[PDB]
Amino acid sequence: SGFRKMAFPSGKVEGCMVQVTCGTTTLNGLWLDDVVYCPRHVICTSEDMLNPNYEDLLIRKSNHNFLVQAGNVQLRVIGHSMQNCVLKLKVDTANPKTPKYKFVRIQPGQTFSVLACYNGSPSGVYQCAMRPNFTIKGSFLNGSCGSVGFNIDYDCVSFCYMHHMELPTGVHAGTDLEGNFYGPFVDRQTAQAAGTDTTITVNVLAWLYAAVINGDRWFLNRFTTTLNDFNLVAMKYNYEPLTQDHVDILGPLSAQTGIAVLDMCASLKELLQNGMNGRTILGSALLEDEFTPFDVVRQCSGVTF
Amino acid sequence: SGFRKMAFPSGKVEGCMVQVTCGTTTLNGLWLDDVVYCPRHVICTSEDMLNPNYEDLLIRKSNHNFLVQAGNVQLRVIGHSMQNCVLKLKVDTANPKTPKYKFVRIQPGQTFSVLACYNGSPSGVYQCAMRPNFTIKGSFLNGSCGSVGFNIDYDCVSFCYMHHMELPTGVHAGTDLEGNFYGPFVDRQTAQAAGTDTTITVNVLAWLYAAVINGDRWFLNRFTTTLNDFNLVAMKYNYEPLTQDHVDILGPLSAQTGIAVLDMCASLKELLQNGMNGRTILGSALLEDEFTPFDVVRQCSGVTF
Ligand SMILES: CCN(Cc1ccoc1)C(=O)Cn1nnc2ccccc21
Ligand SMILES: CCN(Cc1ccoc1)C(=O)Cn1nnc2ccccc21
Repeated sequence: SGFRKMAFPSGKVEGCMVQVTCGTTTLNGLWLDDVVYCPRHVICTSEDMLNPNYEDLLIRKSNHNFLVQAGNVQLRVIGHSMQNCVLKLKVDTANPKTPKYKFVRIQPGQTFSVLACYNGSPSGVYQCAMRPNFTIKGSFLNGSCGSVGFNIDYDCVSFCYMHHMELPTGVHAGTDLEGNFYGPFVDRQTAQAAGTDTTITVNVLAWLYAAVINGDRWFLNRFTTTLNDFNLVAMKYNYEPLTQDHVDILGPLSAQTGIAVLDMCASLKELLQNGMNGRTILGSALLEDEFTPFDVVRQCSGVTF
Repeated sequence: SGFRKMAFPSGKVEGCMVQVTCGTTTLNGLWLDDVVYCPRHVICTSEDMLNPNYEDLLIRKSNHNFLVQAGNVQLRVIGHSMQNCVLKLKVDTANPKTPKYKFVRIQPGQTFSVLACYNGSPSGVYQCAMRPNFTIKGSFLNGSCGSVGFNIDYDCVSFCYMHHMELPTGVHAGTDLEGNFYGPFVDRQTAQAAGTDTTITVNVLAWLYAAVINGDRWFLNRFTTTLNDFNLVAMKYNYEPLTQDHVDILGPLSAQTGIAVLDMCASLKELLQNGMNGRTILGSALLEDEFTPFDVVRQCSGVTF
């Protein structure tokens, strides 16, 4: 028992991290097969960053301008291409450490692990969620660009995120591995509206189930509710609307605990309306929304990779 | 910017995990050089667990009774020895994936990363602290025994924890890698008092510094205090006493922020006496004590391994 904000083991991804240098700029790249993926703003200078013309900047670059280093060994760049906001550098050696992998574009509310890297070397790993407004609340310093987010399913790494930018608000923005930003964001050093964020309701409910499984019981009440009544409350507290698809994905946790989903919604309603009276749930004094129902089932069933 | 509960990258440790089977019992082992380390209770049966006579149980075992498997490959056991509460199985092959490593016995209040494993396969990684009462608040299911805790300093893994037991209270207990339990605990399936726990004061202060560095400012006040006055408050709220050694290790964070340690103590005093009035600090509505001052400096300075 016990419940922790658990990340995926990072070894499969550590073996794919490289350093990419273009001019004075160094950031991280992802080496899979014979391609290295990195943010295209590696080709910018400080004069460039308010509104870089990436096409013009890249035209001035040749294969030999991209310095790619994996630990101590230098990789030979034999082609380069810009896809959306990422650069793809073809190298003459396939990464011997390439795992089975997929590129996926995740949905808001889904979670993933981030391997924070600097100069191609991993620094740490942590779990987070893609916010409903397509930002992430990460821990990134300058030089972390090109760090990636991922999930693992048995032997397959699904890469879903590459880090590009810290907004002036201190939240983080990035792309899928085809270089498409999540959210409205562009790779320019400008103020950029993220728009209203909300709490991921289905994840809060999953975490309340995790709490019950692990012995925090005190918030269970004598009440039930309806999906309409609950969603009127959700709207008032800037929670995402709950759908039947969400109720369905919570089914396994309902079955394990014997607590119907709408009964758990009624417990959440009371917590929203009354707060926690200085109590805690799973070591938290707020309602946690960074565990999906599938995260709770894995951590509670001990799935390995 | 941003601040996360970050674990060390786990790849170096993943390559050391094996499965150890003795009879019907399977748990995890740690393969370093030509020795596999695992909890000695792998040799118990359910009849045994209220008070196992480990010496008598081990005398009935031979090298060929210990089944050790690294992924798909079987290891050949050529010796066995019990050291305190761990078994050391000498194997005929050195682990080709052995990192540079040390065994360390950590102090209460220090933090480390746990690689939770089942059947020798890693499941997830998370950061935690050794409580002042020598328990840990982990996430462990049956079969996780033998999972290890560790820190990394450049290329060297310092192993500090091996998981043995879940107490009836749902908290966790284990040993250093010489098999000595942290705390008063014994490897028997019994109720065992953990004794009074306390909050790790120097870590809470480090985290308040991390908050200031990252822009949470609201709890800073016009006040200061003394070490005596503060420690009278610490005692009332079951916080560890603060010493000058703690003030000294907080020096770098004081210097970075310009906030004297005793001024930050006065902010913490007011939070303890008044609560947070429904506010949050770094995404938390409680005072977080699982970051050491050295954790905060790394995460804020971007150290890699
Ligand atoms: C310098 C590049 N830009 C802006 C940019 C320019 C073009 O496209 C995006 C970043 O925001 C890089 N970045 N990413 N995470 C960070 C965390 C702390 C400090 C900087 C950080
Ligand atoms: C079965 C062995 N014992 C008791 C024991 C017997 C001898 O020495 C210790 C454990 O508590 C194993 N254990 N460790 N973490 C757990 C988490 C959930 C369930 C069981 C768990």
